[PDB]
Amino acid sequence: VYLDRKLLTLEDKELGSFGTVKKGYYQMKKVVKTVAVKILKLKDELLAEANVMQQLDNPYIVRMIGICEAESWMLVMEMAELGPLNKYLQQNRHVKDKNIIELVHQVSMGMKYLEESNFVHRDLAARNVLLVTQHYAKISDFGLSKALRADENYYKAQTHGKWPVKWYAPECINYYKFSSKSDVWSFGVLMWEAFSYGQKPYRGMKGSEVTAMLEKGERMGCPAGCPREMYDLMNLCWTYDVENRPGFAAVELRLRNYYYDVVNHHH
Ligand SMILES: CN(C)Cc1cnn(-c2ccnc3[nH]c(-c4cccc5c4ccn5C)nc23)c1
Repeated sequence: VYLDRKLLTLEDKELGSFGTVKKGYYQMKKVVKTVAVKILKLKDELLAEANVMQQLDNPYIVRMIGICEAESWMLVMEMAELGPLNKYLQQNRHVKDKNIIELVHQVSMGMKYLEESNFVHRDLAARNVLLVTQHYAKISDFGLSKALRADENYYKAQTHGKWPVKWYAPECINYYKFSSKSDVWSFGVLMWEAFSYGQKPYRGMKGSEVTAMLEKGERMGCPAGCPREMYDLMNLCWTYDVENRPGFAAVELRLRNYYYDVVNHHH
């Protein structure tokens, strides 16, 4: 869990800027490992994000190496070299439909594991999905994540914090209730972003205008060239009624079966 500052080498060039993300190298027992380091320079929030990540073990979720207490509080993670999925797709508009399906299916597998483990992510967006390879996605950014109480299937927040409203379900907005079904709503927005090659959702609209549009039963249109079955799935993720909205087990199954058909049809 606690790492030696002497064994960490930080590169001066910053990956992101929320906080700062730096590429680094950490000397392990024999080999050196490439890492991405979250720097604080708020201290209890980093420790709680570390607390969440240490409990998670899945191929589709970013692996935490440990924490470092030196100049600043640092969260050291295994490096996903290709970066955020939204920026990747913005810069690589030639990515095939079968490939986007493959990646959003990998996110659903990671979320199906988070659901089973009774953790709510609460920041599922394309900017928080990292690419290991063009064919391998991992979920990151557990800063807002919560381990659900054993007797409840939702987390209740106290007062509006720093929230990404465009990705949030109506029960999150109106009742401050976060469940794995509210993460399914964000997964629908993330899917829309993915088939829109990293375009921002609800472009040019204020959070309040997004709320009002959703309350009238309106939803973002079908992205250019997005498969119909995938757009039907987003709409099912955007079911207003929490009870009728599918869970991640159901969403993953639809993605699995559809992806196996696309792979078949290809060759
Ligand atoms: C808002 N969150 C996305 C911040 C955050 C949290 N974890 N985390 C990373 C964890 C593991 N592997 C990574 N790899 C890259 C990376 C690689 C290449 C380019 C990149 C990035 C990040 C920005 N850019 C432009 N970031 C990470 C980044």
